[PDB]
Amino acid sequence: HHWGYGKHNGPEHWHKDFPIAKGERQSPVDIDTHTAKYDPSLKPLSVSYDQATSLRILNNGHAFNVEFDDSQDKAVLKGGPLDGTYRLIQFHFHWGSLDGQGSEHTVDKKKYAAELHLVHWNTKYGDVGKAVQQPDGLAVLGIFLKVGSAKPGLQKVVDVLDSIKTKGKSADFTNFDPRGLLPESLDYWTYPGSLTTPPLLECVTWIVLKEPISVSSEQVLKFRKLNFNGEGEPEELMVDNWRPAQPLKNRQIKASFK
Ligand SMILES: NS(=O)(=O)c1ccc(C(=O)NCc2cc(F)ccc2F)cc1
Ligand SMILES: [Hg+2]
Ligand SMILES: [Zn+2]
Repeated sequence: HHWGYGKHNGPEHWHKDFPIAKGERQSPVDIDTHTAKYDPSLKPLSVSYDQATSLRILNNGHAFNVEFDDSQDKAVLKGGPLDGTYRLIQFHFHWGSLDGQGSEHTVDKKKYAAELHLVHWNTKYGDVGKAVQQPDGLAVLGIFLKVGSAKPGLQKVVDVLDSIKTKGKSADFTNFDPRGLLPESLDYWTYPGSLTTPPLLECVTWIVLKEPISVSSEQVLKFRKLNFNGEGEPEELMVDNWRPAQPLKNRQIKASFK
């Protein structure tokens, strides 16, 4: 039926309805530190989030998205391996049922407890809908989450979850500052890929930060109390909403640091 992360409609089944699943530039992939090419020409990243306007938070089955007003250049991504301005539209997480799993990308086969995806679209295309038809339409800033000390900036997201427990719920989520979710350093790995959920369109330039952010056990625990199901249906806990790594094929992972 509609895809999911279940035994019967999971990642291994995705190819039946989305043929692109066995494509050439699918994501996520495993980051092998000893094979990534140090590309000195890669420019530094430019993250401008001071005029960011968060609007809503919703549980769409699969995961929960915090949406941003992208009608103007309020929160943008420039620099690095990118050419042109990219507007932040939404961010979401992928997590597991246990701390030792949850991330989509792995570093040398190592899984993190979760992974934050900050989704941006290429402004030259006009709207996100057009962006997804171009090979360089999207830019997703990936940030790993490891369990340790609590991340203050993540607390606002954690407290509102009780109100979007099931599929289809949403709640006003204004004045959220995404800068509170960035680590100290902006060192990154970059490679050409795709969305990690159906439609699995190969329209993404991936930028994975080297430094992970740390969150408390109680913070990620509250993520795990969300539901895949809508109100009134049997309860199915929202966990392990991650796609396993894919073959790199004819692709090069470039590092911005030595
Ligand atoms: N985990 S990830 O960063 O790769 C990712 C980011 C965004 C989306 C998304 O916006 N879905 C909607 C959507 C995307 C399309 F490409 C076409 C239609 C559509 F509704 C999906 C996956
Ligand atoms: Hg595309
Ligand atoms: Zn994602």
